[PDB]
Amino acid sequence: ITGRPEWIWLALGTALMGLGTLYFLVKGMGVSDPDAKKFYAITTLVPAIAFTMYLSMLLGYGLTMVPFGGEQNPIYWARYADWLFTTPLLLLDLALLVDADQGTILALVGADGIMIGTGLVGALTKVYSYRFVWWAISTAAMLYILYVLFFGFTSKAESMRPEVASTFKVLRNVTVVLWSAYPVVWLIGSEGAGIVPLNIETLLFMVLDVSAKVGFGLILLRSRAIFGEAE
Amino acid sequence: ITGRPEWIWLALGTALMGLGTLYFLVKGMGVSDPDAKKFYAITTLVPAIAFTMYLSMLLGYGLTMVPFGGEQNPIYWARYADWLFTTPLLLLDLALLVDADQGTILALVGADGIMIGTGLVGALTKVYSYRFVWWAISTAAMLYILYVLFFGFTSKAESMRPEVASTFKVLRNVTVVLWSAYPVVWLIGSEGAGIVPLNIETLLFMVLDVSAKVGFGLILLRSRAIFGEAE
Amino acid sequence: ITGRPEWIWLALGTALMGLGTLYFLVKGMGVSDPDAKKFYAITTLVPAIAFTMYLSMLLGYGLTMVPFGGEQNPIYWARYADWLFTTPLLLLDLALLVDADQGTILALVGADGIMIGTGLVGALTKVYSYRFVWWAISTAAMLYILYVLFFGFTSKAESMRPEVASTFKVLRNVTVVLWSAYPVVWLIGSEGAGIVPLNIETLLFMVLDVSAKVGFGLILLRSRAIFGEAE
Ligand SMILES: CC(C)CCC[C@@H](C)CCC[C@@H](C)CCC[C@@H](C)CCOC[C@@H](CO)OCC[C@H](C)CCC[C@H](C)CCC[C@H](C)CCCC(C)C
Ligand SMILES: CC(C)CCC[C@@H](C)CCC[C@@H](C)CCC[C@@H](C)CCOC[C@@H](CO)OCC[C@H](C)CCC[C@H](C)CCC[C@H](C)CCCC(C)C
Ligand SMILES: CC(C)CCC[C@@H](C)CCC[C@@H](C)CCC[C@@H](C)CCOC[C@@H](CO)OCC[C@H](C)CCC[C@H](C)CCC[C@H](C)CCCC(C)C
Ligand SMILES: *C/C=C(C)/C=C/C=C(C)/C=C/C1=C(C)CCCC1(C)C
Ligand SMILES: *C/C=C(C)/C=C/C=C(C)/C=C/C1=C(C)CCCC1(C)C
Ligand SMILES: *C/C=C(C)/C=C/C=C(C)/C=C/C1=C(C)CCCC1(C)C
Ligand SMILES: CCCCCCCCCCCCCCC
Ligand SMILES: CCCCCCCCCCCCCCC
Ligand SMILES: CCCCCCCCCCCCCCC
Ligand SMILES: CCCCCCCCCCCCCC
Ligand SMILES: CCCCCCCCCCCCCC
Ligand SMILES: CCCCCCCCCCCCCC
Ligand SMILES: CCCCCCCCCCCCC
Ligand SMILES: CCCCCCCCCCCCC
Ligand SMILES: CCCCCCCCCCCCC
Ligand SMILES: CCCCCCCCCCC
Ligand SMILES: CCCCCCCCCCC
Ligand SMILES: CCCCCCCCCCC
Ligand SMILES: CCCCCCCCCCC
Ligand SMILES: CCCCCCCCCC
Ligand SMILES: CCCCCCCCCC
Ligand SMILES: CCCCCCCCCC
Ligand SMILES: CCCCCCCCC
Ligand SMILES: CCCCCCCCC
Ligand SMILES: CCCCCCCCC
Ligand SMILES: CCCCCCCC
Ligand SMILES: CCCCCCCC
Ligand SMILES: CCCCCCCC
Ligand SMILES: CCCCCCCC
Ligand SMILES: CCCCCCCC
Ligand SMILES: CCCCCCCC
Ligand SMILES: CCCCCCCC
Ligand SMILES: CCCCCCCC
Ligand SMILES: CCCCCCCC
Repeated sequence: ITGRPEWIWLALGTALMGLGTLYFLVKGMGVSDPDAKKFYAITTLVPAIAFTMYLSMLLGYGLTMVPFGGEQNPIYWARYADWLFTTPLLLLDLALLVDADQGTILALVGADGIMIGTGLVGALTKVYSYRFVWWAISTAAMLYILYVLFFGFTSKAESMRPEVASTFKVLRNVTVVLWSAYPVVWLIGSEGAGIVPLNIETLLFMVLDVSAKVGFGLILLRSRAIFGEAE
Repeated sequence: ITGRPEWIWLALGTALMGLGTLYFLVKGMGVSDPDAKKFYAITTLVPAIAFTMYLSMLLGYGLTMVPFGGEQNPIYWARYADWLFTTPLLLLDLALLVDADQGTILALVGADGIMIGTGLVGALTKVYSYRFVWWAISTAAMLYILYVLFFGFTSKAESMRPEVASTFKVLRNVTVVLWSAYPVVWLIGSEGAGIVPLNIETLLFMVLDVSAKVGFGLILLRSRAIFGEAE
Repeated sequence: ITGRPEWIWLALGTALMGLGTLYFLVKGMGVSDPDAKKFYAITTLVPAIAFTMYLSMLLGYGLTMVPFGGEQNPIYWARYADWLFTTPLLLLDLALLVDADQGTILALVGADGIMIGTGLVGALTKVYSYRFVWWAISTAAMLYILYVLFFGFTSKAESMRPEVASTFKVLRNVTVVLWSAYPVVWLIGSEGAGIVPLNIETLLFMVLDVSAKVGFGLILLRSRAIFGEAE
C-alpha cells in the first residue's frame, strides 16, 4: 500500500468519509419527520459509497494501468464508480429541496450519467488525442447541469419557503464552484496532459470530494429546510 | 478509424444522433408545462446516450474481439450499453402516455433489462451453440414486452384523451415493427449465423436506431398528447 | 458442463427458478387490482433474473478464475449480478407491504447496494487477507438492513391492516433467517476460508436462493395483503 506516494491522501480520504458517514448516521437517529428522513438517507449514503471506493483505491483494487503516450499510466477507475452513484444523489438533494418537477430531475440525472460515463470512457481510452474528445463531451454535460441549477432551480427556490431558498442558494453556490474544479484537475492531471503529478492530483480530488460530500452534507443537515413546516 | 469498412455507417449514425439530440434540446427550450417537460427530458436523453455510444464505436472503444467458430469475431459491445438505458426510456415514453400503473411499468422495464442483458451475454458467449440459447431467452422477453404493449396498453389508451389514444397507437405500431427487426438482424449478422457481413449489419442497425429514436421522437414531440389538458 | 461437480446444483437451481418464474407469471394473469399488480411484477421478476444467472453459471459464462492463496480459485461472479438486482426487489416487496416512507426505502436499497457491491469486490480481491475486510463491511451493511426491518418496519406494520401485519411478520422472519446464512456460507466456502468445498457451497446457495425467492414469493402471492381493501 505504502509503495504508492499518493497512499497518504487515499488513507486520509477513507478516514474522513468513514467519519462523515458515522456522524450523519448518528445524527439522523433522532429523526421521524418523513421529509427529513429523505434528506438524511440521501446524504448519509453519499459518503458511505465514497468510503468504500476510497478504500478500494487504498488497497489497490480500484486502480488499473492504461497504455497511452507510450507509457503504462496508473488510472484510478474507482472514482467513476463512486461518482456514478454519488453525483446523482447530490443532485437529488438539491432537486428535492426546491420540489423540482419530475422531468427536470430526469434531465439532471440523465445528463449527470452522461457526464460520468463519458469521463470514464475518456479515462480508459488508449488513443491519447481521443481522451480529450470525451473530456469535452463530459464537460458539455456538466455545463448543462450547471445551467439548470441556475436558470431552472434558483427561480424555483424563490417561490418556496425562505429557509429552503436560502439553504438552496448556499448549496447551489458550493456545488457550482466545487464541481467545476473536477474537469480542470482531470485535464492537467495524470488522466489528461500530465502536468500535475498523480500524488498532487490525488490530494486535490480528496479535498474536493470531502468538501463536496461531507462539507455539503454538514450545511444541508443543519438546516431547518429539510423539515416539513410543522407546528 | 477508416480501417473498418463499417466506419461510414458509424459516422453517419453519430451525426444523426447528434443532430437529433440538438434539435430536441432546442425544441424543448420553450416548454413550461410539467407533463411536456417529462416527455422532452426522456425523449432528448435517448439520442444523447445513443450519440455517445455511436461515437465510442466509431473511435474503436466500443468494440471487442470474441473467439467463436475458430475465429476472432468483432463484436460491438457498446450497442448493449446504449440499449440498456435507451430502450427502457423509450418504453417509459409509451407508458407515461397512457398513464400506466406502476406494476406494469416495472414489469416492462424489468423484462427489457432481461432482454438486453441476455442479448449481451449471448453476444459475448464463446461457445457458438450457446449464443442462440441466449438469443431465444432474450426474444422471449421481447415477446412479453410486445404482448403487454398490445393487450395491456392499447385498451388503456382508449379510455384516455383521443389525442393520446391516437398518438399512442401510432408510436406502438412504430415500436413493434422496428423493435422486432433487431433480433432478426442479430441472428443473421456477425453475432449469430454470420450470413450478412458486419458492414451491412451496421447499416441495418443504424437505420433501425435512427428510426426508433429520432423518428419516434419526432412523432411524439409534435403531438399535443404530451401536454396536460389546459385552457 | 458436467466437468464441474457442482453442475448438478446449478442445473437444479436453473430448473427451479425457471419453474417458479412460470408459475408466478401464470398466477398473475388473472389480476387487475393495481396494488396486486405491483407485487406480482416485483415478485415474478426476482426468479426470472435468478433463472438467467443460474443458467449463465451452468453454461460456464458466469465463472471466473481469481488468483489468491497461490491458487487459481473458481469464483462464480454471476451470483452478484443476480443479487444486485434481486435483493433490492425483495426489500421493495417488504417495504411496499408496510407502506414505507421514501427515505427509508432509499436507505434500504442503498445499504443493499453497498452490501452486494462490497461482496463482489471481496470475491474478486487478490490479496487474501483483504477479502475479509470487504466481507466485514458488507456484513455491517447487512446488519443495518436487518436492524431497519425490525426497528423501523415491524412497528410500522402494526398500525396497518391485520392481514398485512401478519404477512409482513412472516416474510420478515423468513428474510432475516435466510439472508443471515449467506455471509456464513461465503466465509467458510471457496470465497473465504475454503473449509467447505465448492460443490457443497453451491448446493447451500441453491437451497437458500430457492427458499428466499420462490419460497418467499409463494407466501407473499397467496396472501390477501397484496390486494387493496375493496368490497
Ligand atoms: C440515464 C443515465 C444512467 C444515462 C447513462 C449515460 C451513459 C449511457 C453514458 C455512457 C455509459 C457507458 C460509457 C458505460 C461504459 C462502461 C464501460 C467503461 C465499462 C468498462 O468496459 C470498457 C472496456 C475496457 O475499457 O471493456 C472491455 C470490453 C468488455 C467486453 C466490455 C463488455 C461489458 C460492457 C461494459 C457491458 C455494458 C454494461 C453497461 C455499460 C453498464 C453501465 C456501467 C456504468 C459505468 C454506466
Ligand atoms: C430490473 C432489471 C434491471 C433487471 C436486469 C436484468 C439482468 C439481470 C439481465 C442479466 C444482466 C447480466 C447479464 C449483466 C452481465 C454483465 C456482463 C456481461 C458484463 C461483462 O462481464 C462478462 C465477462 C466477460 O464476458 O466478464 C469477465 C469476468 C469479470 C470478472 C466479471 C466481474 C464483474 C461483473 C460483471 C459484475 C456484475 C455487475 C452487474 C452485472 C452490472 C450489470 C451491468 C448491466 C449490463 C446489466
Ligand atoms: C445506490 C446504490 C446503488 C449504491 C451502490 C453501492 C456501490 C457503490 C457499492 C460498490 C459498487 C462497486 C464496488 C462496483 C464495482 C464493480 C466492479 C467489481 C466491476 C468489475 O471490475 C473490477 C476489476 C476487476 O476485478 O475491473 C478491472 C478494471 C476495469 C478497467 C474496470 C473499469 C470499469 C469499471 C467497473 C466501471 C465502474 C462502473 C460501475 C462500478 C458500475 C456498477 C456495477 C455494479 C456492480 C454496482
Ligand atoms: C463527490 C464527487 C463529486 C461531486 C464529483 C464530481 C465530478 C465531476 C463534476 C466530474 C466532471 C468531469 C468532467 C466534467 C469532464 C472530465 C472528467 C470528469 C469526470 C472529471
Ligand atoms: C434504440 C435502440 C433500440 C430500440 C433497440 C432495440 C433492440 C432490441 C429490441 C433487441 C432485441 C434483441 C433480441 C430480442 C434477441 C437478440 C439480441 C437483441 C438484443 C438484438
Ligand atoms: C436471492 C438472493 C439473496 C436473497 C441473497 C442474499 C445475499 C446476501 C444477504 C449476501 C450477503 C453477503 C454478506 C453480508 C457479506 C459476504 C458476502 C455476501 C455478499 C454473501
Ligand atoms: C482548480 C485547481 C487546479 C490548480 C492546481 C494547482 C496545483 C499546484 C501544485 C503545483 C504543481 C506541481 C508541479 C510540480 C510537480
Ligand atoms: C429485417 C431485415 C433483415 C433482412 C436484411 C436483408 C439484407 C440484404 C442484404 C444482402 C445480403 C448480403 C449478402 C451478400 C454479402
Ligand atoms: C449456515 C450453514 C453453514 C453450515 C454448513 C454446514 C455444511 C456441512 C457439510 C460438511 C462440510 C464438508 C467438509 C468435508 C468436505
Ligand atoms: C447510472 C446510475 C443512475 C442511478 C443513480 C441513483 C440515483 C437515482 C436517483 C433517482 C432520482 C429519481 C428520478 C425520478
Ligand atoms: C438496468 C438499467 C435500468 C434503468 C434504466 C433507466 C430507466 C428507468 C426508468 C424507471 C421507470 C420508473 C419505474 C417506476
Ligand atoms: C444498483 C441497482 C439498484 C437498483 C435495483 C433495482 C431496484 C430499485 C428499486 C427502487 C425502489 C424505489 C425507490 C424510490
Ligand atoms: C453556462 C451555465 C452558467 C453557469 C455555469 C458556469 C460555468 C463554469 C465553467 C466551469 C469550468 C469547466 C471547465
Ligand atoms: C405475442 C404478442 C403479439 C404481438 C407481438 C408480435 C410478435 C412479432 C414477432 C417478432 C419476431 C421476433 C423474432
Ligand atoms: C442488529 C439487528 C438485530 C437483528 C439482526 C440480527 C443479526 C443476525 C446476525 C447475522 C449473522 C451474520 C454474520
Ligand atoms: C493530443 C491533443 C490533441 C488535441 C485534442 C483536443 C480536442 C478537444 C476537443 C474540444 C472540442
Ligand atoms: C450542450 C450544452 C448545452 C448548454 C446550454 C444549454 C442549452 C439550453 C438548454 C435549455 C434547457
Ligand atoms: C450451432 C447451432 C445449434 C442450434 C442451437 C439452437 C438453439 C435455439 C434454442 C431455441 C429454443
Ligand atoms: C488471512 C486472514 C487475516 C485476518 C483478516 C480478518 C479481518 C476481519 C476484519 C473484521 C473487522
Ligand atoms: C473510523 C476510522 C476509519 C478509518 C479507516 C480507514 C483509515 C485507513 C487507515 C490506514
Ligand atoms: C453536429 C455534427 C456532429 C457530427 C459529429 C460526429 C460526426 C463524425 C464525423 C467524422
Ligand atoms: C422448464 C424447465 C426449465 C429447465 C431448463 C434448465 C434445466 C437444465 C437442464 C440441463
Ligand atoms: C465548502 C466548504 C464547506 C464547509 C463545511 C462547514 C460546515 C459547518 C456547518
Ligand atoms: C418510422 C419512421 C418515422 C418517420 C419520422 C418522421 C417524423 C415526421 C413528423
Ligand atoms: C422458507 C420456506 C418457505 C416455504 C414456502 C412454502 C410455500 C407454501 C405456501
Ligand atoms: C462520530 C460519532 C458522532 C457522535 C455524536 C455526535 C452528536 C450527534
Ligand atoms: C452566499 C453563499 C456563498 C457560498 C460560497 C461558498 C464558496 C465555496
Ligand atoms: C461560479 C464560479 C465558478 C468558479 C470555478 C472555479 C474552478 C476552479
Ligand atoms: C439543430 C438546431 C435546430 C434549430 C431550431 C429548429 C426550430 C426549433
Ligand atoms: C396507424 C399507424 C401506422 C404506423 C405504421 C408505421 C410502420 C413503420
Ligand atoms: C406487427 C408486424 C411486425 C413486423 C415484423 C417485421 C420484422 C422485420
Ligand atoms: C407451471 C404452470 C402453472 C400451471 C397453472 C397453475 C395454477 C395457476
Ligand atoms: C411466525 C413466523 C415464523 C416463520 C419462521 C420461518 C423460519 C424459516
Ligand atoms: C433471527 C435468527 C437468525 C438465525 C441466523 C441463522 C444463520 C444460519
